[PDB]
Amino acid sequence: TPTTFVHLFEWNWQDVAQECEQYLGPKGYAAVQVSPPNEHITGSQWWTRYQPVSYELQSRGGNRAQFIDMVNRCSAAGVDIYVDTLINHMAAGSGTGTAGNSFGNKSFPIYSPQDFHESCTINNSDYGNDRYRVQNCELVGLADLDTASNYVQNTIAAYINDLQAIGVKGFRFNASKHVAASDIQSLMAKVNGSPVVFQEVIDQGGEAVGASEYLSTGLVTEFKYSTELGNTFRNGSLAWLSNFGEGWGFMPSSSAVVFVDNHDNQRGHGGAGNVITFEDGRLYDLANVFMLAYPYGYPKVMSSYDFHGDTDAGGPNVPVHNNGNLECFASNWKCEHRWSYIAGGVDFRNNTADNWAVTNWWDNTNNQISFGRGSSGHMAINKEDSTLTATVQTDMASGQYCNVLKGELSADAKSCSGEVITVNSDGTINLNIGAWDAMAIHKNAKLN
Ligand SMILES: C[C@H]1O[C@H](O[C@H]2[C@H](O)[C@@H](O)[C@@H](O[C@H]3[C@H](O)[C@@H](O)[C@H](O)O[C@@H]3CO)O[C@@H]2CO)[C@H](O)[C@@H](O)[C@@H]1N[C@H]1C=C(CO)[C@@H](O)[C@H](O)[C@H]1O
Ligand SMILES: [Ca+2]
Ligand SMILES: [Cl-]
Repeated sequence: TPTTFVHLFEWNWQDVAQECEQYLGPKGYAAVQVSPPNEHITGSQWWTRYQPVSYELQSRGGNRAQFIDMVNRCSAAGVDIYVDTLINHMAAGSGTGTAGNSFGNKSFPIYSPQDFHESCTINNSDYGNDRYRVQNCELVGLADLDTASNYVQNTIAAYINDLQAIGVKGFRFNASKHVAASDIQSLMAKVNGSPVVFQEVIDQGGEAVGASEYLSTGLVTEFKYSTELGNTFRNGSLAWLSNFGEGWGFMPSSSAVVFVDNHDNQRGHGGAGNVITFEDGRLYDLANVFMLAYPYGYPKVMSSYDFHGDTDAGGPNVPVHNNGNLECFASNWKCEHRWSYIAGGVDFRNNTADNWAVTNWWDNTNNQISFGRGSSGHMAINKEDSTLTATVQTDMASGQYCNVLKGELSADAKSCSGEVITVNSDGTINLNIGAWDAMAIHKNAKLN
């Protein structure tokens, strides 16, 4: 069962199409979030994608034909496409777009100055006490669309419906806290069918606008998850995670989209240094293992590029699939979705989807934890400086299983490529996990 999606940040359409066929489909990823495919301002910075000029599908990722090719190929491989949709604003200032269209003074190919709110600036203090300014003023000078206007709603809905017609299955509504939830309710009434929609709402608490206001229009990004997980893995105790989720004050599990990090917070935009990213190596593997094994929310794995400290920089000048070479793991594309522990965690989640409970939780009161998903699977993380050798109880059938974080079961089910884990006749496992390592086993990776 598909349970996890991935964000292939700044990947062009040809690269995404091949990745769906060679990796994502076979490994079981449910979908892919792509960078904004609509016309945007020229420039090499990654953020140019968030300044639209029109809704024509001509962007840094490729042209319309290439985009369509990608949706078809991915769809054939069993992988959905989620489009990052800009519903709050248009580009700032004046210039030219990726399809040749020029714009200026709040005048675009599809919008006139009267289709925007009167200009004003959102100040940092407005988030805590002025809901009106947060939703009607400009975010960093971006022209603010009059989202209450029937013309504007019809225009955005037509783009969304056009994308569904092509075959797109879902949408990420970017900068949603800056649009009144009621404006989104009206917009959705114009959208055909019921696609998967997740709204980017950054709410850490104490804001004039809350994430709970968006629960009725689709899923919502739970940013507290990313910050609390990072804070616990770096400065707290893993034993504290025994009741992670609604117990910590997060939104309902069935409404939340979660992640260890995202494209914004891994570079400072809306997230502090406690956020864990690819730069943290093994800490990142372990954080992902917990997230994928834990039954809270709909997770999305991050897929980045080494930005070399430059937070405005765009991606590598070389494709991922470069003439038979995979430009992964080095100083170009990081390809975290291909990392053994992460891919292994996705497999665990997919195979324990018939039991969403946390059973037999165990911890050493600090950084050693273990828990199961009933008879469907069991896992353990060791973040202490010495070997975890405790005997833990599971609800699994006795036998030998592959630690899917380090390998996989052969086609004939007679061998594993990584270490074997034994479940004794009484259901117990005598653990043997080194410092900063983990293990996960499930009922569909049992040796014959
Ligand atoms: C016009 C504006 O362009 C750039 O701003 C970027 C952000 O740096 C980038 O993070 C991204 O913003 C997203 C944000 O991270 C996310 O939380 C939110 O939900 O969605 C945002 C995208 O919609 O994209 C924007 C837009 O490209 C520059 O970094 C900014 O400096 C720049 N502001 C300029 C321009 C003007 C007016 O001409 C001044 O008012 C402004 O002070 C100046 O700095
Ligand atoms: Ca707005
Ligand atoms: Cl997000």
